[PDB]
Amino acid sequence: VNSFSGYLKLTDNVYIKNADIVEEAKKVKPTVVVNAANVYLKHGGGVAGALNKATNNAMQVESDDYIATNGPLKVGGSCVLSGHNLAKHCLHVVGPNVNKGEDIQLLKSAYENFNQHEVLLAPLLSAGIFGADPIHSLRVCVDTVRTNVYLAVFDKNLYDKLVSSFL
Ligand SMILES: Cc1oc(CNc2ncnc3[nH]c4ccccc4c23)cc1C(=O)O
Repeated sequence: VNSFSGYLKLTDNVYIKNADIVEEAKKVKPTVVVNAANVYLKHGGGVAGALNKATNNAMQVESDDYIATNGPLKVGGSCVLSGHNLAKHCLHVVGPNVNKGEDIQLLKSAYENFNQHEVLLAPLLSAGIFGADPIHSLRVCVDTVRTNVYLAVFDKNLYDKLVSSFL
């Protein structure tokens, strides 16, 4: 039993809710919240900008030190950093950004990072400002992630479409 509430069960291991991931993290304080990161960990907008704003920019400060030491992530890759006031840990995962021309096949590799964590609160990778089709992202999630994932979808309209079209 875990503390996630109000989710619709899609499969054995994937759950979904219309929610603001920032508010959801603040309430649940999950072990892992996933950030929709870019390779530079520049958390300017979308999910990343909202998560970082909720940490009062501490996420960005920590991220800048990470990049200065380690260099950029790979598209499809990830790193574990602090969850600050939102979670124990933040798993920064880089999905392909269609608005940069990145290969959508890398979306499966991005979701594979979730399998290193037993339970996660996460957004749909490559959705929103990353330009992928969220219905496709949900399908890849279900077909790739084997650990327990609680998906927060900010937009109510999109949430209803994702549920209604789910196979
Ligand atoms: C996970 C997510 O993606 C988005 C923005 N992209 C889209 N939004 C609604 N319909 C959409 N059709 C599409 C067809 C092709 C590409 C993108 C969209 C798309 C907002 C959210 C959210 O979490 O609220």
